[PDB]
Amino acid sequence: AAAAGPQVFDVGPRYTNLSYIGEGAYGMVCSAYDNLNKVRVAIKKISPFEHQTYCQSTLREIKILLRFRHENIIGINDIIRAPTIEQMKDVYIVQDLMETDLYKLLKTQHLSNDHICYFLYQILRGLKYIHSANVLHRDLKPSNLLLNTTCDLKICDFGLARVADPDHDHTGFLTEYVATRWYRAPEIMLNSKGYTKSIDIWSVGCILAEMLSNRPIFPGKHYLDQLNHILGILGSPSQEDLNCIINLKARNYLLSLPHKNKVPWNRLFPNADSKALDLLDKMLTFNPHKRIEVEQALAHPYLEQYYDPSDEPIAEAPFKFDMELDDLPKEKLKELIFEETARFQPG
Ligand SMILES: [Mg+2]
Repeated sequence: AAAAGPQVFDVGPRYTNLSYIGEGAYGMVCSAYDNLNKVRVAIKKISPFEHQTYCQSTLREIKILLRFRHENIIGINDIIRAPTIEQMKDVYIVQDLMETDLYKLLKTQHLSNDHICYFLYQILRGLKYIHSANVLHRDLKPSNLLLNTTCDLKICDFGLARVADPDHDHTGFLTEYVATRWYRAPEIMLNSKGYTKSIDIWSVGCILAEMLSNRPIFPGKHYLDQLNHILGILGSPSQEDLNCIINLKARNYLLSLPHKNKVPWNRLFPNADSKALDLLDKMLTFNPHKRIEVEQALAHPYLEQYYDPSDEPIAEAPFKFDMELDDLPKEKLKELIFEETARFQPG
């Protein structure tokens, strides 16, 4: 009994006065007035129950976001659903209302170096917590970074997040992958399933570049073009880095390419702070084993104004899934979603 651009947005009497914000992957996002806490909030309507992939993403995000507690990671304030599994068609996730996201901001606004530095700090601060829980976000990009009017930044969208599993990271050349193309590390196309923390650091490096110029640094038009873009800037990998790739097919593909020299960062970003470019270089390192880790990045001179490891908290314990969600049907995932959201029922 409350409508927005039809569909139904029925968020009990607690939340009223809706306004469209945008379209999520599984439904509408609206702002609403929270009559209890007397502030406006964001509410995401999720109708995932007709697809198993949607159910997986929904369950991951709920389980992770309820477990995590950090200033730079969006929290779940409330979840609204029907009182029984039979009656539950949609789920509504309530969060703090953020003003915008970095994707929307970068369309029209140039960032000062101070804004770049602070936003990077907050990304990495949140990421340290996520990594400390042994979790990989796996889809870091501007539209998954929420911003408010006072420049607070919160990472959102944990629908592709997994527990880190470096021992099972290896795969064949040109193995298909799910997360957003432009932000994919080179090894994803070569030999990696994206089960190590280094894949997130690559994504942050792409985000830093994009903050510096207001355009994606590696805008590949398709799967293999993405690697072409990356190599066009970094240049040909060294022999040492090629020897680290044991995958014959991936190694021979790289050996087949003409030599390319590195494009210097200060040619690409002539107005950028030199320390920012030095950190960028270390995040956008081809060899994932040599790539900077989150705690080192925080300690980099670029971020010296903000660095304080005692104020960069970690998770109280590693995160673990009870069961593997990929092997679970539509219906069992619905069941788990119901149980995970039970704490918010008057009940
Ligand atoms: Mg998103």
